[PDB]
Amino acid sequence: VKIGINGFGRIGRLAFRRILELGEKSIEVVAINDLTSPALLAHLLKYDSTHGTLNADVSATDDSIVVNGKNYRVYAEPQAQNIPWVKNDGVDFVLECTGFYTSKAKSQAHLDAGAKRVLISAPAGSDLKTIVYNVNDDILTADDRIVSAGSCTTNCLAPLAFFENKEFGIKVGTMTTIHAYTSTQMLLDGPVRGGNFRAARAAGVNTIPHSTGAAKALGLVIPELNGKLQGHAQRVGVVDGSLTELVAILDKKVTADEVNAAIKKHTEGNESFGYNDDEIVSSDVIGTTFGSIFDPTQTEVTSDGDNQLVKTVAWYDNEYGFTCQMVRTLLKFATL
Amino acid sequence: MSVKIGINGFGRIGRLAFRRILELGEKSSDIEVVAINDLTSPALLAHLLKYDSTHGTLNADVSATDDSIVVNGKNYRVYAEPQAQNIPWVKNDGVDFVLECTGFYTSKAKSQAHLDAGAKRVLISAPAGSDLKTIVYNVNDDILTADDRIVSAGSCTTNCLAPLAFFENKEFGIKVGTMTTIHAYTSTQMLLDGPVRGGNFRAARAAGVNTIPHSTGAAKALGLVIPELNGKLQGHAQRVGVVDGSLTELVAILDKKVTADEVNAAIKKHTEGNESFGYNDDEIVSSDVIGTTFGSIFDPTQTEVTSDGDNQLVKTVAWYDNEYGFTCQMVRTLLKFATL
Amino acid sequence: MSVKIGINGFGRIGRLAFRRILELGEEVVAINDLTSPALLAHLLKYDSTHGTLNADVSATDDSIVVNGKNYRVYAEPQAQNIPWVKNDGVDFVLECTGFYTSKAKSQAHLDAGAKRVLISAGSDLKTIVYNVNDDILTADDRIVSAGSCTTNCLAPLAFFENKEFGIKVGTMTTIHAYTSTQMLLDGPVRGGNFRAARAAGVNTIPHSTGAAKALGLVIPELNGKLQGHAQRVGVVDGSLTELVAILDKKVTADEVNAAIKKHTEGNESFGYNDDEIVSSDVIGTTFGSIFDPTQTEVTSDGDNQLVKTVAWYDNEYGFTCQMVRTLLKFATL
Amino acid sequence: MSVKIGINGFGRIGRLAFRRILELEVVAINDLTSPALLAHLLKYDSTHGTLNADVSATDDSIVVNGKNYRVYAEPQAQNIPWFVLECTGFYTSKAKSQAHLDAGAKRVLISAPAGSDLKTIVYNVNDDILTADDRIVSAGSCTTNCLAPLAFFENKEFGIKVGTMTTIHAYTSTQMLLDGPVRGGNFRAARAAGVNTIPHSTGAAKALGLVIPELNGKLQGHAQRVGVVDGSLTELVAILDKKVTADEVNAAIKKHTEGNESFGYNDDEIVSSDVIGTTFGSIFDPTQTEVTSDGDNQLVKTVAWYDNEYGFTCQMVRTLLKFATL
Ligand SMILES: [Hg+2]
Ligand SMILES: [Hg+2]
Ligand SMILES: [Hg+2]
Ligand SMILES: [Hg+2]
Ligand SMILES: [Hg+2]
Ligand SMILES: [Hg+2]
Ligand SMILES: [Hg+2]
Ligand SMILES: [Hg+2]
Ligand SMILES: [Hg+2]
Ligand SMILES: [Hg+2]
Repeated sequence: VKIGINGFGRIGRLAFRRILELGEKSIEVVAINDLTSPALLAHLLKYDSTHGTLNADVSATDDSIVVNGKNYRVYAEPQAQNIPWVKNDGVDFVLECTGFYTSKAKSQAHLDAGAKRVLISAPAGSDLKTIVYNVNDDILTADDRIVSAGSCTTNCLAPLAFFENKEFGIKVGTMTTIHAYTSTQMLLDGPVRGGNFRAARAAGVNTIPHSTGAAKALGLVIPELNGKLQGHAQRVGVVDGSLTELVAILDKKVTADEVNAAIKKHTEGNESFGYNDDEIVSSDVIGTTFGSIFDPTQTEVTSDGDNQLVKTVAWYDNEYGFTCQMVRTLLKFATL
Repeated sequence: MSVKIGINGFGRIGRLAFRRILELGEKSSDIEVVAINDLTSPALLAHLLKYDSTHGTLNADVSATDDSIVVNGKNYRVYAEPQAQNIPWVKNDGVDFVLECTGFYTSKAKSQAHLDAGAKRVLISAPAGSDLKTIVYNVNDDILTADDRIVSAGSCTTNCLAPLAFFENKEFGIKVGTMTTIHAYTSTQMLLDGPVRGGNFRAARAAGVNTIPHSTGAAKALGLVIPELNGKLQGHAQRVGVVDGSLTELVAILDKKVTADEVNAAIKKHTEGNESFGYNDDEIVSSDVIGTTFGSIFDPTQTEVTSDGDNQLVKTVAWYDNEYGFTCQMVRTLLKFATL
Repeated sequence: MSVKIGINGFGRIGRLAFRRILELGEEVVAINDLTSPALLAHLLKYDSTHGTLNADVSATDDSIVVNGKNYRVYAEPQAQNIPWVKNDGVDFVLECTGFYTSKAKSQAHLDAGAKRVLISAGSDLKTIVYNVNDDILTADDRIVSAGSCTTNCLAPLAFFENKEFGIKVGTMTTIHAYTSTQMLLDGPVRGGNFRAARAAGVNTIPHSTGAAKALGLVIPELNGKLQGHAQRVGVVDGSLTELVAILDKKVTADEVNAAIKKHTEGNESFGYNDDEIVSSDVIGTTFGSIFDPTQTEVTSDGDNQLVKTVAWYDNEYGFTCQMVRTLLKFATL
Repeated sequence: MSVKIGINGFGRIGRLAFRRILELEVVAINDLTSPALLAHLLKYDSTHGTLNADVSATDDSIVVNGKNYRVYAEPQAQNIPWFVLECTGFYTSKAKSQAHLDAGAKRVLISAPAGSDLKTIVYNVNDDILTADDRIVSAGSCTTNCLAPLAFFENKEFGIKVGTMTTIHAYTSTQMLLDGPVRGGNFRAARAAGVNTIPHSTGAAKALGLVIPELNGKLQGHAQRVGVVDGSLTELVAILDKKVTADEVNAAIKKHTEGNESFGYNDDEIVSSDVIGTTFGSIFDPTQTEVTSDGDNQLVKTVAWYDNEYGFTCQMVRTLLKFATL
C-alpha cells in the first residue's frame, strides 16, 4: 500500500509522520512531490513548533528526504501529470495536499499519470464523493477514484451532527468554530491573496471572523442535512487546537444529560469521534488522533415553553486530527 | 458645580475610569475624580496609570507623592482604608458618587458602607444581586429615580449583550436564545497552568496558549435589565488568547420570519447616534475595537439566518472593548446620577 | 511652495509614512501599488498595531481619499512607467517595496522625472540616520538610503557611546518583534532559511542582521568594530538592542548614563526613558531609539571591563519617523 | 532496597519531577491544594502535554497507573509524616530545611538558590564535591543549570576574564497576564507578560561562584522575559585569556558535550520550541557563536538553549539519584 504525497506542506508532513508511526507496528509513503529544496523539507519534517521533534533520523540529499535509512524521492513537477512516481516508485494512491488540484477535473492529472486513486484534502466539488471516515466511508466503492476528504472542520462537525440528528432530529442548526490560526493567515496586517479585509489582519493578536463552507456543504457527507445548517469561524491566537459549537432546533425535547448520554454511546471504541469529560482546553487536544472529540461539559439546553435550543461542542486538532482521518481513508482505499 | 467621583479600587477599570473622566474634563463634562482609595503604593499606581500594555501611554504628566497621585499638576489623594466606611473623601474632598470597582462591595448590603461614609450614590462595577437596579446605559437608565443610591452596572458582557438582545427582541421578539462570547483573557486567569482560587480545572490553565471555556451569568441574569427576557437566555464564554477585545454571538429563535438584510436594517436603526450601541460594517477584527467608547458594536457582516421551512435560527454578533467600553458605560451612568 | 511626494509601495512602512506626514500637518500626492485601493484604504484606516487612523478614509476604483483629499493609486509593476511626475507633479519618491534597494535600480525613478529618492537598507550611496550624519547630504545627492530599522536604533547609541568613551569592539543582540518576513506557522519561506521557516508567534528565533557590520557606512570610526544578530520574539511590534562593548575608558553605570543622557536632551531622534518601561510602551513613539539607563550594566574584575547598554525602539514607527525627518531635509536641500 | 523521594510542593516543577521519575521512586507528596486539582494538573499540561498514564484522585491521594501516592497537607514541614525534593520556595535555607531533617529525612534537595552555607550543585559540573555529610543541598536555579556547564567548559578551554549574560527567557508564574499590582511592587513585574518583552533581574551569573569557584566575581547578567510559555536561551559575551576563532570555540566546547547528558549539542538551527521537553540542562548551539575583534581586542559570544522547566527538573533528578550513592 504505497502513497505518493503531492505537496509537502503541514498536512503532507503530518501524513508522513503518521504513516511512519503506523508502519512501525504493522501502508507507507514512497515519494513526494514539492517545489521546496529537500534540505528544508527534511528540516521541517524533523522539527515542528506544534507537534514536536520527530523521533527518527532525518536527513536529505539533493533529490530526496531520508528517514531511518530509507530514501524518499522528491520530485518537483508543477503539473501533476508529469510526476513519474508510478513507474518510478510504485505509487498506488496520491494524497493530494496542494490546494491546487481541487476538483475531479483537475485531479484527473493524477490519473493520467497512473495512480489508482486520489484523496484530496479539501472540498473538491459535488461531482465526486466527500468522505468523513466513520460517518459515510461505507459509501465507497471500487469505482471511486477521486475522492474528497472534505475539510478539517467537516471532519469535526460531521460526526456530531450525524449522531445528534440520528438521536433527536436536527431541523435546523448553526455552527461556530473557534479555530486556531492557519497558514492562509498573516503575522502582521497586510495584503493577501483574494484581497479579503479579514484575511489581511495579524493572526496572533486578533480574533478574526472567517467564512467556511463546512456547514453549508454538510449535505455531501450527510445528505438529509443538506440545506439545514450554516456556520462560520472565528480565528483566534493559538497555533493549533480548535472547537466547534453547534446550536440546533431539534425535533425532540431533551435535557442536557440526555443529549450527553446519547452521543457518548456513539464514541465507544470510535477512533474518529472521541469523548472527554475532564474539562479540557485546546492545548489538550493537540496531537490527538480523533477527527472530533465531544465535550459533554459544554452541553446546553435552552427552553421556554417548548421552544428549545441545544448547543453541543466538540474539540479537534485541526491539523493532526484531520490528517489521521485522511490516513484512515487511504487505508480503506486498499480494501475497495 | 461639577460631579465629584471617589474611585474605590484603582485597578484596571478604576484607572481607565480615571483616564476617561480626565479626557472628558478637558472639554468639560463637569465630572472629575477627586480621590481614590486603594492599598497599593501610589508610585506603582501612578506608574500603572501612565503606562498600559493595552491602552497605551497617558498623554499627561504623571507622578506620585507618598499619599497621592499627581497629574498635570493636580493632586489626587490616595486613601488606603481596607474598610469603605472609613474613607474620609466626602468631607475631605467633596466626593458625591463612588465608583466601586474593588470586587469586594458587590451588593446593596455591602456598599451601604459608602453611604454610611456619606456618599450620595454608588455605582457598582459588577453584578450585584436583585434588590437594587442593574442599569445598562441607553437600555434602561430611564428607570433610575432619586431613591436609587446604590446601583449596579452589571458586567462587561451585560453591557454588550443587553442592547443587541433588547433591540432584537423589540423588533422581532426573542422566544429563546443562547450566546457565546469569545472573550479576551482576564485578570482572573493564569499565565501558566496551576492551582487557582476556587479550584476550577479550566481557570487553572494557561491563558495565552489556550481557548478556555468559561461560565458566565450575563444571559441568565438579563431579566434584571430587560424583564421580558427573564428565563429566555442562557450562555457561556470562550476565553481566547488576546489581551483585550471581545465579541458575543447571539443565536435566537424569533417570532418573525426574517431575512439577514432585515435583521440588519432593523438593528442598524438603533445604533444610529447611539453612543452606547455602535455599528461597524467595515469587516473589523478584535483589535479595531480596543479603545472604542461603545458598550457594544453591532456587526452586520456576521449576521446569519438559517431557514428550513418553518424553523428558523438567527445569529447576530456584537463587538466590545470589555475594558474601555464597559468603563465608558459606567461613566455615562455617573453623569446621569447628577440629574437625579 | 511645496515638494510633491510619490510613494512606491504602500506596505506597512509606506502607510505609516502617510499617517506620519498627515499628522505633521503644517505632502503626498500619489501612490503606486499593486493592491486594490479598497484594501489599501482599509489597511490605512485600521491597524492591529498602531490603531485606527482618526481621519475620514475611503477608496475609489483608482484612488484613496482622506479628509477630502484625493490620492491617486497607480498600479505599475515597473517603476519607470509611473507617471506621477507629469500627472501629479511629483518631486520626490519615497521607495518602500524592497525591490529597489540599490542605486542601480532606484535609477528608474529618476528616469521618470523624480528629483530625489529615499530608500531603505549599498555602498555606492549615502546611508543617512537622521541626527547622526544627515549633515553629509548635499544637493548633488539623488538617491539615498535611510538605512534599516535597526540601524536607526543602533547608530545614535553607538555614536554617542563611542564619542564619550571609545568603543574598542562591540557586539549587539536585538530582541526584536516578529516581522512580515516571518511566518505564522512552520513552512517554507523565501530564501530557504531554516529559522525563517518557523512559527514566529511561539518561538524565540535567531536572525542574522547586517546593521552592526555596516555601521561603518554611518559612523566611519566604527567600521570593523561591531558585530551582532537578532532574536525574533513573539510580539507584534516593539524591540530593544543590547550593546556589549569593550571601552577605552573605565566607567560606572551612572557615568555612562549621565554621559549618554546629555546627548538626548531635546533630541527628537534619540530619546531617554528611565521609568522602567516595557516593549509595548515604545509602540507609537517617534524616536529612532530610546536609551534606557535602567538597563546599563558594567561588569568588571580588576582592570578587565565589559559595558552593556540598552535602547528600545518601535521598529515600525520609530524608523518611519526617522525616514520622514530625512525626507523633510532631503526634499528641501 | 531502592530510594524513596518525597515531594514537598506539587507545583509545575514538582509535577514534572513526578512525571520524570515515573518515566525513569516517589512515594508521597505534600501540597495544600486539593488532590483533584493536583491530579488534573499532573494529567494535563499546556506546555508538556498529556501524561500517558491513567490518573485519578481520591480525597487524600493521587492515583497513577494503579499505584497510589498520598498527598499530605502540612504547612509546617516537620509535621509531614512520611530524600525530600523541596520545591515550595519556602524552605530556602539550610536552617529552614532543617525541618525536613527533623522529620527524619536523610537528605534534602532544594530546587532553588539557598545561600552559601550549603553546596549548590550543577549536575555534571560539580556534583563530585558532594559527600555523606551533606544533608541539605541546593540545585541552584533553572538559569544556573544552563549557564554553568557553558561557562565551566569555556573557562577551562580559554579562560574567562570577565563576562556578561542575557537570557532570553520564557515567561514564568511569577509574572502576570495583564498590567497590575504584584507582590513586591516591581514596575516591570507588574506588566503583561504575553505581550511584552520585559527586563528582569537575575542572580545566576553573580552567584556562579558557588558552583565554579574560579568564576566568582567575573560574571553578571540579566533577563528579558518574552512572550512564549517555555523554552529559553542564554547569550554569554566574554573576554577570554586566549585568542580564538568561532570555529575553534565551537570545536572546543563540542567535545565536552560528547556523551554528556547534562550539556548537549545542536547544530540544526533550532528554535526555542525545539528544546521543550529536552532532557539537558543546557544545549550548546554553535550556529550562534560570534567572535568580534579589532586589533587585539576580542569579544566572544556563545549561546545555549534550555527548557527552563524540563531541563532544570531533569538535572534535579540526576542529583537525587546521586544522593543514593552516598
Ligand atoms: Hg502542500
Ligand atoms: Hg465539531
Ligand atoms: Hg497525524
Ligand atoms: Hg454582545
Ligand atoms: Hg474608558
Ligand atoms: Hg521608504
Ligand atoms: Hg539600538
Ligand atoms: Hg510613523
Ligand atoms: Hg546558558
Ligand atoms: Hg522533567
